[PDB]
Amino acid sequence: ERKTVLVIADLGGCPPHMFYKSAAEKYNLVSFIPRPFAITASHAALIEKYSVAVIKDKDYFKSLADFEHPDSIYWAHEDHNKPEEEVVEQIVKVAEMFGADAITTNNELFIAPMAKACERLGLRGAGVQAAENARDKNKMRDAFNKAGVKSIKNKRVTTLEDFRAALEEIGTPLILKPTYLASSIGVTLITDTETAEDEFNRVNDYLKSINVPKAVTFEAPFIAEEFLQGEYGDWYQTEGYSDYISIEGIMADGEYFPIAIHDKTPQIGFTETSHITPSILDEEAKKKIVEAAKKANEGLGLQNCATHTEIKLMKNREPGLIESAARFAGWNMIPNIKKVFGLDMAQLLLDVLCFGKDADLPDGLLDQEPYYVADCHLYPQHFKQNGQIPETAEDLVIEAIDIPDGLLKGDTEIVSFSAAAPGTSVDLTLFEAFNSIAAFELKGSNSQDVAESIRQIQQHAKLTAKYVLPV
Ligand SMILES: Nc1ncnc2c1ncn2[C@@H]1O[C@H](COP(=O)(O)OP(=O)(O)O)[C@@H](O)[C@H]1O
Ligand SMILES: C[C@H](N)[P@](=O)(C[C@@H](Cc1ccccc1)C(=O)O)OP(=O)(O)O
Ligand SMILES: [Mg+2]
Ligand SMILES: [Mg+2]
Repeated sequence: ERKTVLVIADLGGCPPHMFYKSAAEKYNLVSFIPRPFAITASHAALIEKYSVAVIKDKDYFKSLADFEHPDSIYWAHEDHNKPEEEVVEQIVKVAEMFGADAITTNNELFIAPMAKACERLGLRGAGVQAAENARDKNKMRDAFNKAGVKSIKNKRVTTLEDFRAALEEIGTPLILKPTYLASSIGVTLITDTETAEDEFNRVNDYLKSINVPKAVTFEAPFIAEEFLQGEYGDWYQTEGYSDYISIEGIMADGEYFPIAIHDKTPQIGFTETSHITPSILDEEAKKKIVEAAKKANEGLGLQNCATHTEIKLMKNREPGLIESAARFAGWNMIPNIKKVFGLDMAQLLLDVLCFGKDADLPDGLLDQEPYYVADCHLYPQHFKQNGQIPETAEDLVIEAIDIPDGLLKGDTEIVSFSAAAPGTSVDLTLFEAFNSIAAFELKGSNSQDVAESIRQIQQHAKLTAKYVLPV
């Protein structure tokens, strides 16, 4: 007989078009929406369809205009001002209110509060400290160093003085990033000491302007850290991928169960472009990645959750840990694992949260892909790179994006292609990762052909649009 799962419904992780239908199959869902403005019209519709109960924070609603849902949201550009403890209390109350058996979220930002609520209720969860470890990058990097994985120098940074010391201890090149966000927001590579101060002041000012719930707490706002150098040629046998991978897994009563590795196409700066399900890497490479992710996620002390772990492919086949999340990967990675292997990770997670290791957990990475699926985005920068939009262009207005015939290698096909709606206005001022202007899916028998098709589409896609220039 059916169990009840509290989902903290917000942006990120497993996309609504899969999560709610997958969850509802065997579970009664209660949906808590702490941030009603973060819910798209289509997300809203899926929430009500598949939920036995829906609870929104009523304090957001002040007039009729508050009840409108946007068509598209990438990052929620509005304030949520409740302290962590108050958010925790809200989760526990909604859970008691409805007799919840489990709590899950797809949202990075509410991971730590969710953990506190779970343990306060005797339910399965990330573990209080482990979730903070998977959310505060200073704490994260520390746990990584103490675990058996590749260690790097790192330091907490709050003030300019902290940054200058960090630049003295650790050298050029160094990674400076906010400790508590996602989506590569604020993540900066400093390569020369002569303009390093200016860059820190720039990113410090920039950070103050990012909308984030007050419930996200942190030891220090920045981490300064060694840059993890990749060696493509030590890992991949063909071109088309990149220096890094993610690996998706599940933690179950403290044990790491790897599911799938994703290959990647080169990012734009630190903005991601494509994910390929599954990885083409050999069995020896995969084993190294799995070992790193096992040590890292167990090193965090994570108890019960989905896992999204990013790894830099370094010299001598050494896995370098970028970051790990106690939640599902974003974009279509989780649905694409289901298309390729037939495994529904959303159902698997809830099964683990309700039954522990009694769930149908795979031992080792899924294998015997019948083919490869690519999740790909296009950005204004692609159209600057290919000469269609000049560098100083302003306020792009997109009519259409079309893919010319003849760009696909081998048997690769376009399964779906979706451009921004005719007439949408894109602010070229925004951080690139916020500005996807098309999404497409590729399928093929041959990974290299898939990746090469991606590069071709990125190069040759035709934009129909208008932009502004100053005289
Ligand atoms: N120490 C590092 N060495 C090399 N690259 C890094 C490092 N930290 C971050 N990056 C790059 O920045 C991207 C985003 O940073 P990340 O640590 O994943 O934070 P988030 O994705 O949560 O913003 C990574 O995918 C990686 O490409
Ligand atoms: C694909 C990326 N690796 P991601 O999964 C992107 C986050 C972004 C996100 C968007 C809105 C709210 C929370 C997270 C997400 O979609 O959940 O994690 P990270 O690598 O950015 O940390
Ligand atoms: Mg993150
Ligand atoms: Mg990341």
